[PDB]
Amino acid sequence: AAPANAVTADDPTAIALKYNQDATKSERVAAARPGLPPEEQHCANCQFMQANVGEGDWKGCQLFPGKLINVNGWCASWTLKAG
Ligand code: SF4
Repeated sequence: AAPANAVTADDPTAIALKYNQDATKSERVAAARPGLPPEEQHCANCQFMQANVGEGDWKGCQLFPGKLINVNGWCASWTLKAG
């Protein structure tokens, strides 16, 4: 059960960015974003994930202010995490 402020799939930013809460159900292979082989990409290894927002598997994303993503998710703005 998702948190009350989870990003929903038909949010227009979720549509534009092809966000999915489950990276295995995402377009990561198609997008081929640089930094890691596509099958390795998910929110937890993305620079925009906020480790200090949310709890557990439901964490912040700088691109979805006020909402929570799933650490196991993905979107087309996936960017290799610096830390
Ligand atoms: S920008 Fe990064 S943390 Fe935010 S939803 Fe996309 S892949 Fe996940």
